[PDB]
Amino acid sequence: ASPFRLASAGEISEVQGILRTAGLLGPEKRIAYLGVLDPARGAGSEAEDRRFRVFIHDVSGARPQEVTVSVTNGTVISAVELDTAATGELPVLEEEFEVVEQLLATDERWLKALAARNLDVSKVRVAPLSAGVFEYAEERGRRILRGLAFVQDFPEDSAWAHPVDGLVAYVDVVSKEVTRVIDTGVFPVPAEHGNYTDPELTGPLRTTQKPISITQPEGPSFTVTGGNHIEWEKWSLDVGFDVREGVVLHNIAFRDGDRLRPIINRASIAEMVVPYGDPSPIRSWQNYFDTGEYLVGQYANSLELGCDCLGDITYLSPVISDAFGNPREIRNGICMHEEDWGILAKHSDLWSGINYTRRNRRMVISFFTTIGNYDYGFYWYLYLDGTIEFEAKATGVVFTSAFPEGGSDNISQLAPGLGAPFHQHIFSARLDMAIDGFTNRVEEEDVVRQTMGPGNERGNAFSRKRTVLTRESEAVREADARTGRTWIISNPESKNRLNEPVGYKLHAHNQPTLLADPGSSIARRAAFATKDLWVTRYADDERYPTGDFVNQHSGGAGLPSYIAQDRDIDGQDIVVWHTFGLTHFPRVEDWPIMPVDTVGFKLRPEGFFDRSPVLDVPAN
Amino acid sequence: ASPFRLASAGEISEVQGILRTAGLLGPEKRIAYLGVLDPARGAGSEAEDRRFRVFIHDVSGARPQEVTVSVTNGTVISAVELDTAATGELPVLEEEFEVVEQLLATDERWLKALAARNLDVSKVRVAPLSAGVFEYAEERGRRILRGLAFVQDFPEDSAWAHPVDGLVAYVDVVSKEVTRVIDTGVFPVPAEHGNYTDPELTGPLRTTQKPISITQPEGPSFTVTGGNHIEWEKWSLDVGFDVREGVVLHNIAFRDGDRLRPIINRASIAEMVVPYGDPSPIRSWQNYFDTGEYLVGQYANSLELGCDCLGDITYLSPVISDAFGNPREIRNGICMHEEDWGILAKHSDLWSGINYTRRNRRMVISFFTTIGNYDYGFYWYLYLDGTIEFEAKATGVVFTSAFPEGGSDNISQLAPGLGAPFHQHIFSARLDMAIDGFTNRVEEEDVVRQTMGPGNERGNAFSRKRTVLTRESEAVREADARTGRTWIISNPESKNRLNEPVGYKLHAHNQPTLLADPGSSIARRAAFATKDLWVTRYADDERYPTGDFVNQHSGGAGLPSYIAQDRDIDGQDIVVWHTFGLTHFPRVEDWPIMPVDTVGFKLRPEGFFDRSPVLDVPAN
Ligand SMILES: [Cu+2]
Ligand SMILES: [Cu+2]
Repeated sequence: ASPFRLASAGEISEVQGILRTAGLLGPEKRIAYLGVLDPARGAGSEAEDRRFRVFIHDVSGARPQEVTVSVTNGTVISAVELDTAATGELPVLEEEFEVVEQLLATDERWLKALAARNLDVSKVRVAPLSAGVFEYAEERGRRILRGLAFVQDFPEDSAWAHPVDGLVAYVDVVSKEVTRVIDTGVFPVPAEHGNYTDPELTGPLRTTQKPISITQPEGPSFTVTGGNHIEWEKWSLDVGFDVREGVVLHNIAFRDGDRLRPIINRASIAEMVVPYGDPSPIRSWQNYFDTGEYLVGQYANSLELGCDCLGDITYLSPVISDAFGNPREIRNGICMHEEDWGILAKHSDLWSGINYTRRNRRMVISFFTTIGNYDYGFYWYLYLDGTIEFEAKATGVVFTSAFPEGGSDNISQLAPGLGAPFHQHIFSARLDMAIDGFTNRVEEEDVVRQTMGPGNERGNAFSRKRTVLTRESEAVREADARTGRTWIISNPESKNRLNEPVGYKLHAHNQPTLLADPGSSIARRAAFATKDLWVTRYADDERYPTGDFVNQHSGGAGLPSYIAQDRDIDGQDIVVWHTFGLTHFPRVEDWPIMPVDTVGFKLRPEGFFDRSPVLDVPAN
Repeated sequence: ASPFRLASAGEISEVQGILRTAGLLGPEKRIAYLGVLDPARGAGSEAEDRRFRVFIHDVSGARPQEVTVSVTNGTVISAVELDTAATGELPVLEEEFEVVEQLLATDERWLKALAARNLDVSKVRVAPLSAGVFEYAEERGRRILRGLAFVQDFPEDSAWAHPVDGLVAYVDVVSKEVTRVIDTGVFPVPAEHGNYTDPELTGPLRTTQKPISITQPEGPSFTVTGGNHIEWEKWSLDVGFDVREGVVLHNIAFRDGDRLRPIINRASIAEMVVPYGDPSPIRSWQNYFDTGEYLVGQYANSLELGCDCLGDITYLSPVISDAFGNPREIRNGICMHEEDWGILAKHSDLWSGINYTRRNRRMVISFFTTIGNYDYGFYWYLYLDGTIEFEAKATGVVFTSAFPEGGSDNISQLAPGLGAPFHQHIFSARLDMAIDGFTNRVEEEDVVRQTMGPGNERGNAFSRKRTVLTRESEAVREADARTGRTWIISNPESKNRLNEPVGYKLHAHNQPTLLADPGSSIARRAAFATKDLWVTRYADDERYPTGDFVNQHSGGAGLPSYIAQDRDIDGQDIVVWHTFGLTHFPRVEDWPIMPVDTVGFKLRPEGFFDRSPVLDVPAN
């Protein structure tokens, strides 16, 4: 009867019934977000209260509502009218994707622009892109999408190969009006196709790959109980799923002898931003918060055995709500399997004659999502030795433009006339820490160079230093690869047998953070992305680094607002927010469909155990 | 009849015969190094000349010799007497390992030191450590090893758990004399054992791991011809083995349509340094060049199926020479296999309805070596998409000391009284580039931030810049993770279909480089380790970043000497030397045997192909 179980179809159907009976879900209403709430701190209240948070959009133009319901008692707990001109718009609705294209196909400004290019309107696909906040005063308080156009020569053609440059339009999707059509000039529409299943492009398929067969003759080493509770090789955790964040990990704990030791209370990718670095007015507004604006969980793929997931695979099929409150299953949306991971430890000793070798393994929990041209894999790994790792795998088709004549400093050429603007993919991991319990602190650890001198006569010594972050106002930290900078999360009140506080070390990849000018709109709205590491004091309502309503919010919400409270974080219930990402200068090899690139982070124990935790691993 | 084939037993036996007949391999002589020479530039000389380089040590104290022989003609090509006080000593001989311990067991200064500690001399193991170059004038021109002591309570005990601190001795191994015994004071010998196969330490072994079965029902997708030539998924290369460097990769090329395109002429780990950061006089001299001083190839493990290498494995068994010129096979010393590597590319398109997924694969070529307490895995990976990656896996037992009372800034405590000095493991990859041929150049590529202003009104733009390295004097480069700095090796004379030079991008991990003071002995001898990237003009005799004779060389040889020639490298036959390593602050979890930690680098194509090279990969 776990309070962390996945939402079921019945629960979502009950939410729909509660909302209807209360007068909050009539025919003009649409569910823009629905998700279970985590239990409050202190689950000592016997019998859970399963509560759901709902964002309700109104297609007639009335103010949207934030609603909290209790499925256990069948009641609405609170319902607030939202002022979107102040606190932001609701997430983009799937049913609004196609509205941008159909409104434009009857606008005389759009039709004139296509006529000048000799384009047939029935072939022109329009991408529904989030709008952000810029200089247009008339957009404040309106639900706006912007559209960029692509030509599809036939229904199975890859539109991405034929961008229509110099053209962009703004659309009010509630009142169904085209507010602006901007035409800066005619660019040739790149003519080459990018159809990666066309034999004339692929050539004959290779016949040289022989099968790799991965099987587990006795089944997998993990167990799944209660729908979503996993036990594997001393690890214990609950796999949750949220329509906004996707896969969420709860209650990550490690069985050290007879005691179950907490490590991480909740782990998630709480935000995602893709800023574009092309100064053209056609695209200079382009930034997508795939998590906060589009909800990456609702676009999760059904993963196919032997193709997306290879081996002995256990699936979860999470349930989300559609825009009317009906339950919708994402079949095979989450893959879980263990896999071989090479040598764990090895030594051949000259003096004792003992030869020792052990294999490593990792548990894999993953899902894939597709938002327009992009596809992202999210991978959580648990290792035998206590290491936790996250990996994002980026692929799909690159977003394209024309490639200007005479060149560009902000676009690379993929094909004759075909460009791909420079951009970043930046992630925010939110790690609600519980190292051996909830009294935690973070230290920044730097390598220390020492000078040749007395007490260091041969000039060989080096050391390290640790700086405790004591208040939120000093807990906004930058990477420093040169000094080997890492961060340790420790529990000052739980000691290992050497009398040191137990800890975990965060190892970052030290990739560049947000490159946009600090005075830009995106730097205000994506402030979390300007620094590598933030630490806050836990609070129930501080869930996203960008705030609750990212769509068309003017900036400053989320982490900078939280940090300003300057709360005590030295030995407290704390949350670590780690920013990491990829800076993408597209290459020719990324076209017409791009090979996976990856980024991530990991946490390794740092005096958490009293000795290696994998001494009891057998030889096999 | 490849000139790059592995040396055979017959060839080594013929070298021994040639050397004997010439009067160069009498009973007082020992082969300290023997290896095949690569062909000269321009193999248009029909019928190869298989030539071998040999370092001949003389145990009676005569000057050592460097000898080059031609096995094809049965002749000595050149023989030079070496002046070791000028150009360095020969590599450590395996038969000199045990000499340090036996000389000390009859030295009255050593015996007195053990008596004060109540240690039984028959239980005291002495590690034969390379000496380096410091203040001791009497060592110039002498072959010296230094010894640190460990107690072995019984023949199967792990001596590493019982370091004898405060004691060190220097030994002349040719004249068999103890030159110095230094006793700075008594430390308790840590008492806890570190026996990781002892049930009282491991507890009962886990019964929860079920088997993972990896098989290839039709065999592997690669072919091996001529002993060591590999073809796999458009890749082509020769796997070489050198007693000093270990696994060497030759002639890495990629089949792009009908043409075979060179990428890398020769790839190797050309040096390895492990500097210790403990200022105690007992250990402040401690630096090991495992490659240059000990020769990591001669310590390669025989790798066991299902334990070290899992799957459908093809083995190579390289042949090296022992100290008398007899051939010695390292059975199953090299593992090669392919393995599954997750998603290669994936896209689900909203407009075309096409769902596309492809798997990735990598070819693995690896060996493991053991030098005293350390064990290192060297892993080369070839990927379907043109990526080449190297990974070093570090494990074994950490080098120990006493942990001082009152603490230390340069040692961490692993166990009551047991310390592990801080240290680094730093590698030098030597990449003789041949991107589409031999006319290559290197550019340093940095991310460029742009200011909000005219032509960037929304402050979103960012760019990149590339700086060509034109002469060796400007080709000593530092990492800069903050600006995303990478290096591109291109061929200015070979263009892709977009009229840009073809290239490969080097992605570093940006870990710290050598931390020792720049005035130290180790900074002079390991100068390559002070910078991340060096580029030289190819020359036949510039093989190692530290020079040919690293043992007891005073400093400056190798890369700093090469660089000083200030040769033209803009569109020339060039060599890239990349420094990368791990900075190791040992943790409790590293004891009593440490879980693998890793470091490496990779190279990805950068406009080398005209589109993605994996369009022809099938679905499976
Ligand atoms: Cu990208
Ligand atoms: Cu180490």
